[PDB]
Amino acid sequence: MNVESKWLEDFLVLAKVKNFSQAAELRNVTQPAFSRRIRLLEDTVGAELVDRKSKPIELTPSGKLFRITARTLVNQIEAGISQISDLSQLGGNVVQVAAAHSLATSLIPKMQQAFDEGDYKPILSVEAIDVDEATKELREGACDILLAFDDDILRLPPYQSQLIAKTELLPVSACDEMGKPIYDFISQGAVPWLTYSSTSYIGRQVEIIREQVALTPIFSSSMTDMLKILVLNKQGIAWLPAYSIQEELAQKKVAIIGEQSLRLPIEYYAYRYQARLHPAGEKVWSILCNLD
Amino acid sequence: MNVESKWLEDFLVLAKVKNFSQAAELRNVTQPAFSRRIRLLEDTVGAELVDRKSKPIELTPSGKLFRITARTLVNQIEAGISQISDLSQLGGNVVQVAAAHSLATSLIPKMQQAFDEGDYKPILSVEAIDVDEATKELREGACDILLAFDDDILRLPPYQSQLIAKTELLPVSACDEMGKPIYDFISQGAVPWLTYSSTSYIGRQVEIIREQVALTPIFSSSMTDMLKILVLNKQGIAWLPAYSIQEELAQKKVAIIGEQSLRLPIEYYAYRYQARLHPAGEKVWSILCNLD
Amino acid sequence: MNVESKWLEDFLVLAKVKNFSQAAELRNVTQPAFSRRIRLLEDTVGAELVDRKSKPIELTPSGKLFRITARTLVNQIEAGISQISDLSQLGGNVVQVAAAHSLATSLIPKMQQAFDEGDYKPILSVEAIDVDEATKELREGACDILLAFDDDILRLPPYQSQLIAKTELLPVSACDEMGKPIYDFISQGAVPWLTYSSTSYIGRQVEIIREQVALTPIFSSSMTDMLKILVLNKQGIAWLPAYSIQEELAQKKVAIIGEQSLRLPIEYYAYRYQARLHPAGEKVWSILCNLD
Amino acid sequence: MNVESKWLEDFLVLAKVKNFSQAAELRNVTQPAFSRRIRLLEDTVGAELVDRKSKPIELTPSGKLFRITARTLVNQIEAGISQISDLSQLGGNVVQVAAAHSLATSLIPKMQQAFDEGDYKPILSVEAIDVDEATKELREGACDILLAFDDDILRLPPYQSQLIAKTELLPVSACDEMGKPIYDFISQGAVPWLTYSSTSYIGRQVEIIREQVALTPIFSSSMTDMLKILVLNKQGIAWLPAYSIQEELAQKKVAIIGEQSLRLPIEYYAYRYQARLHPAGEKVWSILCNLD
Repeated sequence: MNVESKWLEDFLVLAKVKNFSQAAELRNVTQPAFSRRIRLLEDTVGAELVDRKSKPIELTPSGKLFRITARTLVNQIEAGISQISDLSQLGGNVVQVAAAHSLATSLIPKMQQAFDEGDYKPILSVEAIDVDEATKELREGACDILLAFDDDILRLPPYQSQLIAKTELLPVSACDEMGKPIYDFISQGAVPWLTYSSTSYIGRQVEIIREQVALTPIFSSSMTDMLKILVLNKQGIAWLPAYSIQEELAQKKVAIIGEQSLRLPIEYYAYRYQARLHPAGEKVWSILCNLD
Repeated sequence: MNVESKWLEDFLVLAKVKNFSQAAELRNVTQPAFSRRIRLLEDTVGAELVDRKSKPIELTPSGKLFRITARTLVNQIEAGISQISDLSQLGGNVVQVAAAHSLATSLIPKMQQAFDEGDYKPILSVEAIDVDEATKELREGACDILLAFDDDILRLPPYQSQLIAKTELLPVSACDEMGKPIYDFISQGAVPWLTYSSTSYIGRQVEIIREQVALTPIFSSSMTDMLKILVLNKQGIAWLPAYSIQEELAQKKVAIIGEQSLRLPIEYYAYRYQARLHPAGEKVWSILCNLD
Repeated sequence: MNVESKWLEDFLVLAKVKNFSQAAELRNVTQPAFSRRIRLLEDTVGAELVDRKSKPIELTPSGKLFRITARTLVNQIEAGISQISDLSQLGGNVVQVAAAHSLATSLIPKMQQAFDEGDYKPILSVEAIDVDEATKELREGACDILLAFDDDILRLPPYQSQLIAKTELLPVSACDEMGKPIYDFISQGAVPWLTYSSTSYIGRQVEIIREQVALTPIFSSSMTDMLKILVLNKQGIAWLPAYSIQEELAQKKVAIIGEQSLRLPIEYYAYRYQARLHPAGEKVWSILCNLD
Repeated sequence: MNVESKWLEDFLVLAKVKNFSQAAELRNVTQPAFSRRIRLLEDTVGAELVDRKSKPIELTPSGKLFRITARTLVNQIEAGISQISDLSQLGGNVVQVAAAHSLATSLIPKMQQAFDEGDYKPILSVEAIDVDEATKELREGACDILLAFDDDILRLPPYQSQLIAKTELLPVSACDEMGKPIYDFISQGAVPWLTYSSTSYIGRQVEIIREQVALTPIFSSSMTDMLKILVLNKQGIAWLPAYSIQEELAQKKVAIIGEQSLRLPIEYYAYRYQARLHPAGEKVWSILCNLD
């Protein structure tokens, strides 16, 4: 059998207005066309859904029960289409990537420039990682690949992992026009500190050397680019990933201000759960595994 | 837009068999016609659902989600039509009543013989209450009248309530052939107790006097019919509604034990949400409001 | 470490009333005891949760964040205890059985009388089957065993099934004092029919012989005891399970009113999902598999 | 009652190892002390949690559910304490701000230098908005102020809103070394388009003029930082907020394309729920209300 979706809207409008002419005007169709479409729906369902002898027009019991059916059907259509709107606009080659913000901004330009033309060319859809739900999001298929720091769960089965890179958090401070750091670690007093939350991977790395440094937290944020901006504004010092300050480190805007003992090793991976992605997803995974 | 469940079944069969020819054969249509229906669904939804560039035919990222969407839509359509088959058979005077099992078995035989004759006489369609969902069903129109116990939400607006009756739960036990209660509350020996769920309405009445008597819960069930049967089998005492043990009390099969304080007052109502029902529904409502 | 649950309520009351004396009076403890318990909570958490210099007393930021923690903790405690209230009252030998109403009322007396005394004596907790969610309820562990009619899904893996019995639905009618049926099938006119919904197993069985019988539906209900009551009240005829009318069939209250072709074969099973239940559950399962 | 998480950890370890001696050893307590703690938890909750009559020790029906309950409680306790560690370190003048990433990076450096001195100076703790949960966080007190875009729920009561600014999204593309925009809207050739999620606030602004220009979505991301980076890499055009491309426009790295109609007006606000915050919170609010 078959059911036409516009008939559901027709029946809902008719049940609400209780008038064939008004419901036809609301549905942008002529009155006989609306009547005939209502009768087509009634034949398709197999019962009279509208009492013909009632003025104003009322619904039969079967129509009362089919109101709920039509409402749930329209709502399900609208939801299953809204959830596919963004994926359909990007095409069948869309690859959903959740990522840490800095990892995204650092790696995705190279991945995008590494794409070859063709019918299976990957179209990236990148979203900020949900630090609390990224694992379940990877398990349920809401994203294909996850660019994230070292994680004892994501790196092990049932998930697949590829070590993308291993860099270091550098304690850095702004500089004057002579290239000399504004804040040091040679003083009896502490230094204005732009910290992460300990609830984050980078914060867990920073808290290892927390005892041997004099710090005074004046700003907290897990957004490492926020801390980088506040470092550039001479507000304080911060442990920043090496891949995110290369421009400012080459120039004399920022300087490392610690012993080699304060450089904190970090490493970031690409994680996946599905043993088999669509061809675009597998090409993205291969490009990640081969990012030089 | 206008979606046809034809296309939904087509897409489900295609995602199952991973082959346009096999799916077309299983749908009793020619391969070009099946391809046209699939492309029509794709153009309607605005999404490429299948990847034709691969063998076997896999799904797109949008296709994987829309498969779930379409399966849900098809199941809902089938369920709604199967529901409407039954409700149409009864007629236009059908009144859908969700009722507590005991209240149903006690009251509906009285309501049926109170029905006058004529083509406005109601045809009752009675089903057991979904307690977690009967309020929603009453608001949606899935049932016309609700025969239930005292409820703080259903008694108040936006629902109409009518106190049908105010009776009492009696702690009873079976009797021997001479009429003597086998179990009683004058002993240290813990009495075998047939209890309700302490989350149901009746359990929440026995909970107020439980710390007053000594009982060992040996059996639990929300079905007062079940507890009554087990009482008559000399398995233990139970608080049964007075309206369900009238003949057993009159025939000395069961006996009330304890003091007057152990009799627990309960009230039961008829609830509705629609301000104006069909004539048979209003007839059922008026009979409920004038019942004894 | 350790956290005391009463301290959470103490902190909530204190945050709401902003006064140590009022919060102590609300918590039924003296003022110094409440102050000391608040300080114990503050030491346990590791931060001052209350500003001491504010009048009225206000919370530190850490207290603002710990409000949510304490609220979620109290709510989780209350929910995980309410869900275990009925199971704890029955003891560690409770066996959760979902069942069809007639199957429950017919089988559970025998199962209850078949129990041997001992430390692993089963305590039954029986609830009416959720026709829409009984399968998932059996999968998630909300019930241990399911007494239900023939089901193509529950009878097959991953579920275990044991055919309890095979009986027949009999089309039955009330009788006069001579033992003769009031309604027959020998007439050109139809007979008042007390039907189930086709949405039920018994209704699906009845609809097989629907063509060869003249019927006029005057009442609908899936509760077979409701239809049985209405049969006893000379309202109509109904297909009733043989196990539920044995008393009325032995006496002359009810009579079968059809050819052998109208007797509809049905069979009911015990279903389970867990490969290993607690000892009481396994004893109940064995008694079911050995119910003669 | 009074529950201690000591007992919860005890019960979890016992349900894991299925042995009282091993669980007692893993808890650094003697076996009698561990047994006493387990029985104390059982008496508190009012439920037998373990079956001591079997080897190895299994769980009771109540114990299986209370294991999940206790694991949830322990995880919530640990999370709350770890949260409070960070928030205590900052001080009493910490202001928790959930902000859209672009708004954060644009506004917070301005707010930081606008802070006056004194022991009432705020310490900002800024985190990216959980759009599906920021309203709930603001109502619960998880954050003090919300730097977000125009929202129909947050702008109206029971929340306080202040229009911080009214700017516009500009369709921009990268330039060559001479300052000429590489991509433009005067051609049939579909322009590579770096789009937002059409469910985000900014995507819902580009959706109103999408059917006016011809674009091919080659990349998707809700992070306007990511889209800006990909624009500067000559990958395509994008609608970027004016406040995020000021220097790139001034340095002719990017260029605005299209007509005035393609500039899309957007507004961003600061939201709050509490009527009276701590002095640092009110200072942050007043700075937000007087910002330019």
